[PDB]
Amino acid sequence: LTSKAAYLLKRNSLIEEDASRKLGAKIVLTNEEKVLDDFILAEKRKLIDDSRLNQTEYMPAASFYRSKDFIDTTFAYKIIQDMPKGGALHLHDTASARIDWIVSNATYRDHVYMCMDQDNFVRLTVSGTGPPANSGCEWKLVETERANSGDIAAFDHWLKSNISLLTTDPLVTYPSLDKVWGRFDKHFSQLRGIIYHTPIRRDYYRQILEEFRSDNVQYVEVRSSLSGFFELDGTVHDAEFGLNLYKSVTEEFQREYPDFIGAKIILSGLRFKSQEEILNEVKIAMDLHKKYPDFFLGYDLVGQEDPNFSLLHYLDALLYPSIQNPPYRLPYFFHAAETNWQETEVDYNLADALLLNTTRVGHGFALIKHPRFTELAKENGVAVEVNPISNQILGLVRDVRNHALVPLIADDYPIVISSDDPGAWEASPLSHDFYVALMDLCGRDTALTFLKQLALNSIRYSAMSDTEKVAAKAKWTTQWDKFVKTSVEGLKPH
Amino acid sequence: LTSKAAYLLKRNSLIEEDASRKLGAKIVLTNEEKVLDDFILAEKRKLIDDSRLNQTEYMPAASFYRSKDFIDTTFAYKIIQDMPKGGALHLHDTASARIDWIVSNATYRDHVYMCMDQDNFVRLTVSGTGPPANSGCEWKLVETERANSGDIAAFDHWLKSNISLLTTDPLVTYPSLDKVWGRFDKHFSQLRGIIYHTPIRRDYYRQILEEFRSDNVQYVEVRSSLSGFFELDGTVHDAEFGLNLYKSVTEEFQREYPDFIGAKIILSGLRFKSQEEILNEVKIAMDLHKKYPDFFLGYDLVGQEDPNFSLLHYLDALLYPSIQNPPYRLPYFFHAAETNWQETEVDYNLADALLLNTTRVGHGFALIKHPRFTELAKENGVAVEVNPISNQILGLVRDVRNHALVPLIADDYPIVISSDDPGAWEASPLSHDFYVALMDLCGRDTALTFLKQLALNSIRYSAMSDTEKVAAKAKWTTQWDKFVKTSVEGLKPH
Ligand SMILES: *[C@@H]1O[C@H](CO)[C@@H](O[C@@H]2O[C@H](CO)[C@@H](O[C@@H]3O[C@H](CO[C@H]4O[C@H](CO)[C@@H](O)[C@H](O)[C@@H]4O)[C@@H](O)[C@H](O)[C@@H]3O)[C@H](O)[C@H]2NC(C)=O)[C@H](O)[C@H]1NC(C)=O
Ligand SMILES: *[C@@H]1O[C@H](CO)[C@@H](O[C@@H]2O[C@H](CO)[C@@H](O[C@@H]3O[C@H](CO[C@H]4O[C@H](CO)[C@@H](O)[C@H](O)[C@@H]4O)[C@@H](O)[C@H](O)[C@@H]3O)[C@H](O)[C@H]2NC(C)=O)[C@H](O)[C@H]1NC(C)=O
Ligand SMILES: O=P(O)(O)OC[C@H]1O[C@@H](n2cnc3c2N=CNC[C@H]3O)C[C@@H]1O
Ligand SMILES: O=P(O)(O)OC[C@H]1O[C@@H](n2cnc3c2N=CNC[C@H]3O)C[C@@H]1O
Ligand SMILES: *[C@@H]1O[C@H](CO)[C@@H](O)[C@H](O)[C@H]1NC(C)=O
Ligand SMILES: *[C@@H]1O[C@H](CO)[C@@H](O)[C@H](O)[C@H]1NC(C)=O
Ligand SMILES: *[C@@H]1O[C@H](CO)[C@@H](O)[C@H](O)[C@H]1NC(C)=O
Ligand SMILES: *[C@@H]1O[C@H](CO)[C@@H](O)[C@H](O)[C@H]1NC(C)=O
Ligand SMILES: *[C@@H]1O[C@H](CO)[C@@H](O)[C@H](O)[C@H]1NC(C)=O
Ligand SMILES: *[C@@H]1O[C@H](CO)[C@@H](O)[C@H](O)[C@H]1NC(C)=O
Ligand SMILES: [Zn+2]
Ligand SMILES: [Zn+2]
Repeated sequence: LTSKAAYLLKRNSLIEEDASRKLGAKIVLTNEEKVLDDFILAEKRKLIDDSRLNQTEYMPAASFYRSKDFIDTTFAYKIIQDMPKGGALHLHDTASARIDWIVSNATYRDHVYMCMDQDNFVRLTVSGTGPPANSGCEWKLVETERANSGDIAAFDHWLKSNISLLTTDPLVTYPSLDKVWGRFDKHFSQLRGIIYHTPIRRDYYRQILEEFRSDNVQYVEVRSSLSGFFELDGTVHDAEFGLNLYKSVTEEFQREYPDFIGAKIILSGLRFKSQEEILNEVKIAMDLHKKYPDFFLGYDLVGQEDPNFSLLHYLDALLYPSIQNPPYRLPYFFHAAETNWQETEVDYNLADALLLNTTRVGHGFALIKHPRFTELAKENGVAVEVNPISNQILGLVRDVRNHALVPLIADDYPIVISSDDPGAWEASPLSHDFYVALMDLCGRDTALTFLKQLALNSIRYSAMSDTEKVAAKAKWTTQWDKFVKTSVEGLKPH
Repeated sequence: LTSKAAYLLKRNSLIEEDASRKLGAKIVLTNEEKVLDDFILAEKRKLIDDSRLNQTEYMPAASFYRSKDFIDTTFAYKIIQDMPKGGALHLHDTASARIDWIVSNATYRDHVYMCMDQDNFVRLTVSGTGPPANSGCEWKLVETERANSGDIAAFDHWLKSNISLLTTDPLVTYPSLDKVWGRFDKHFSQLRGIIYHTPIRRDYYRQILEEFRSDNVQYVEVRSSLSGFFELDGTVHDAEFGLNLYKSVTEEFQREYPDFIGAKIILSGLRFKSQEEILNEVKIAMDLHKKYPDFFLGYDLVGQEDPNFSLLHYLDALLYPSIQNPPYRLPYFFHAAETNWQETEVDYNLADALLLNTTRVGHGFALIKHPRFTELAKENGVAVEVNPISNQILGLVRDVRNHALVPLIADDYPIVISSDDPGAWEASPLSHDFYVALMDLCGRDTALTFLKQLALNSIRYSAMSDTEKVAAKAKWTTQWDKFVKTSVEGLKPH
């Protein structure tokens, strides 16, 4: 043995020790799985080596506006499309389906009005008793404008363009945190008036289920405000009504597609409402969790985190369930530390989130900056929902390889991958975020064990009961074996 | 007590446990030091809270081209200028002094020629025996063109402008890794011909000591190729000549300024040379370390890391000292993992860097992505040299708050702060990098304990002997006490 050879053995041991601690390093692959892993690794290495050695841009790490088409022209992305990714655990209902369906289906119904608002954005609303009661905008019947356009396709494309966040590059058109959050909030107010109409809302939820199933996702946990669904006559429904609407649509979908696992609902409130309102919503969530223990999961506070209220500001509301006699455990799913800041109100939300026994943490972008918080969350088994494309578009990081959670992936932290609002910025339900995770959030030697671990984590860290987890894993295993067999036989020689 | 009061006690305990683990958390401040700490924290909190709550840009995290003037108009920057920061441990000699001195002093000497190359960049060289022998460029004598300008200040300002990296915003003008590294290499090649002329090189090194002393830095460790210094007659000197030139200038400076601590030299070679040449340089470094054991520190490899050779490619050279009989310990100061890549050749340099017993690691941007490497290096006491402004300008991260080493700082990792090439992009010797470290690399509750720990680390992790470290800390303690007492008397009422 040479002194050089002893050095090489020590280097091999050290590199093996470091690489054995990443997410999915304990996954064992079959020979067919290894066929798929080599297929994926080959294209990933081609891209990395071309970018590094030829000193050219690494497209998977660029802005989603610029890389989306490139991603759609790769073989690995088709592989990821076909892969059963398990469950999407972090979704917002009003942005989880295509704008395309809102344009081609919803704005063709009667009593749908459009207008151009003070900021030169299109607003859509439904009014059954004549034009909308807000005359500050000049409301037109959508059918009349579509007819007078002379080109229905051009009209529909302009409508989709005036609603989407991906019509231009957000990193160029809205190049600050404030500007992109302005565009994002404007999107939600553009669709508020039409997407809360009960028939449209029900059909939209069905569209969510269909699109996620067709993208080979079998389970979704959705955040929803759940109340305010309205009728043509002005009747406005409560949170229990929305919950049951979703529940029956879900049960119908399940009977129609036995391969599907299901869907569950988390109630969401807004980070800028009064404490009285948030306490009301917490009591409502208590009643909903009591009465629908198997469909309703818990409560969350959403909206932009930097300029709005902290969790500590709502402590009296969030502590209300626990001060009962006997105490009530209302599960929480807090968004926390979606921020670049350090030792401020926003990232110290993490402290509150762990002390309130949160089931999962959304984003957790500043978690890596808090060693004790990271240890405590790992000890408690608190998984982090990661939405890479979301974090890029909403101004947390430019290069996805700079994502704050990459080190935590490399040290086997419990995480899941999701798309926050895929419909708002035209991403596939889960395939685009999985491709970005594969290309940016792990290294040159990691392809399939990582993705398979993500799929497994989305079941293990779901809010399902243990019986439900066992059944869900069985359904997902059936699909995964089907996918492996089909992809290998389409790729390997006979 | 109350469920709310018990919650608040547990929250306080958890938050202070998290915060007690950061760099400098064990620093005890005197009352005067606390005056300065409150002064700095007040401005820092004003900026952070203004940016967060008024939803405006956080200037300290913007591109250095845009924030430098803003920094120069802050009170905290004056405090940081006056603070004795200890030692600058990571510098490159040809970019450690102002371009202004090259323009106003070096290009006023005889036999200095200028030309415009094919990419419209000015090249400066010295030729004593007639115009330069390269006919690919059309060389003009600098004195005549300066005379024909008619506005000497305008000519000299254009000359500095054609050389600096901060004349335009690098993040805009060279918006990729390849583009900015092309500009950086071009900068060094612009000055190659004039800065290796022996009289100019000696005076330039003297200027380095003067500028770093005036920025209240008492100790510098400089990386240098040390060879190739030439005379007007064509004579080219070896590495020992450069070493002794530097040594005599340093000793003269020390005699003239007893408050100064001193300077030491690390030999640097380029990451794209043959294994044979790098082995020669290792032999030269071995001889220099044997013969000048207190002025010469060791060896390093420099140049852009992504497209050039790995440390493993040079293993035979780098292992040569240890296979001697008896084995020779040649200290190493490797640049390592200055990269966004993961599980590639570039970041696995860290493994080799650690197995070669490196004293410190330059940049180490990918270290956090390797949990075992981070543990091993922390155990071995291997400090990481952090150069925030350099890492922003050379394309590793855009928002300084996303810098990969912020978490390691938050967990008390041994690190030092330096400026890589402060002269190339018009930064102060060390104050600007300290300001950025204060404003971006630590949280809202950290000002002075962090800076004081950085200063102490630059002595603890210097390559000085133990006796030298004791003397250096005494000298620095004198300066620090003077600085504190003077600043407090200038800020507090009588
Ligand atoms: C988050 O989760 C926490 C951990 O589950 C929750 O704290 C738990 O809250 C329950 C219900 O309020 C408490 O259970 C009660 O405990 C006491 C007896 O406990 C101790 O009593 C003495 C004092 O040390 C000691 O002699 C005993 O051996 C016990 O150690 C009784 O009053 C009740 O019968 C009841 O069982 C738990 O004590 C408490 N656990 C912890 C670890 O604090 C917390 O409420 C959750 N927070 C939120 C916001 O949901
Ligand atoms: C980086 O630093 C490392 C630690 O300082 C260096 O490794 C050291 O290398 C030296 C020189 O080759 C070794 O010293 C020799 O050691 C052996 C005896 O060592 C062991 O022998 C048996 C084997 O297990 C065991 O029973 C003994 O107890 C000893 O532990 C003898 O041949 C000589 O007397 C001589 O002292 C060190 O042992 C070795 N240290 C370690 C921890 O491995 C390394 O070479 C440096 N690398 C570079 C590139 O500079
Ligand atoms: O109309 P709704 O109340 O059903 O939803 C609309 C509201 O959702 C919020 N939201 C949706 N995706 C997210 C949200 N907030 C915080 N972090 C990022 C992301 O996770 C904001 C919007 O105003
Ligand atoms: O040898 P010279 O002094 O004539 O040229 C100086 C040479 O140093 C290298 N360098 C200078 N600053 C750095 C360098 N390398 C890599 N990381 C970033 C930074 O730390 C490249 C240059 O060509
Ligand atoms: C770099 O580009 C050339 C084409 O000019 C190609 O042959 C080569 O494979 C590329 N390098 C890598 C590592 O892909
Ligand atoms: C929209 O979809 C529903 C089913 O959800 C369908 O019945 C209806 O015909 C569609 N509407 C339009 C206008 O295409
Ligand atoms: C929306 O449409 C108006 C009118 O056509 C146009 O001027 C404007 O730029 C569009 N806005 C967006 C955000 O696409
Ligand atoms: C926001 O700006 C106003 C000036 O319009 C200033 O008075 C206020 O203090 C700022 N907010 C913060 C938190 O500094
Ligand atoms: C250098 O000067 C020329 C004109 O004198 C100008 O066109 C060129 O852009 C300048 N280059 C830089 C890098 O400043
Ligand atoms: C340049 O500076 C050196 C000392 O650093 C000094 O001796 C010399 O006179 C200066 N040269 C010019 C041309 O000003
Ligand atoms: Zn979300
Ligand atoms: Zn350097």
